[PDB]
Amino acid sequence: EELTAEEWKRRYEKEKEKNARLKGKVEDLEKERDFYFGKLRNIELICQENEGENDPVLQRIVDILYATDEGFVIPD
Amino acid sequence: NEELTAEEWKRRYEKEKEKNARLKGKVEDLEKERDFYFGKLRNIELICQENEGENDPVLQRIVDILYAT
Repeated sequence: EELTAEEWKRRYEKEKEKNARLKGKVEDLEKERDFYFGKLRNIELICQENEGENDPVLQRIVDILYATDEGFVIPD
Repeated sequence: NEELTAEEWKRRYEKEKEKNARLKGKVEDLEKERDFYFGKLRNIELICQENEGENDPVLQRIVDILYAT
C-alpha cells in the first residue's frame, strides 16, 4: 500500500533520531581511539628514548607496538 | 504552501537512511581501530606487570602513560 505523508514523516524522524545517536557514538569512539593512539605514541617515544639500553623487555613492548592487524611485527 | 508532500518526506527519509548507512560504516571502522589500540595497551600493561620485580623506572613511566586519564 502507498504510504501517506505522515507515515513517511515518521520514518524520516526515526532516521533523524538514529542519526543524532550515531554521530554521538562515532565522535565518542573517535575520541577514545585518538586517546589510545596518543598513549601508544608516548610509549613509543619512551622506548626510543631508552633504546641505548638494549633492554629485552622494552623490545617485547616495541614488538607489540609494531604488530599489524594481521598479527605480524613490522616496524614503522 | 507550508506542509511537505508525501514525496518530499520520502526523499528526506531516503537521504537520512543513506547518511545512517555511512555513519554505521564509520562506527564499525572506528570500533575496530579502538579495539586494536586498546588490545596493544593491554598487552603492554601485561609485559610491565610480568616485570614489576625490577623497579625499572622506565617501565614505571610506561605504566604512568597507561593509567593517565
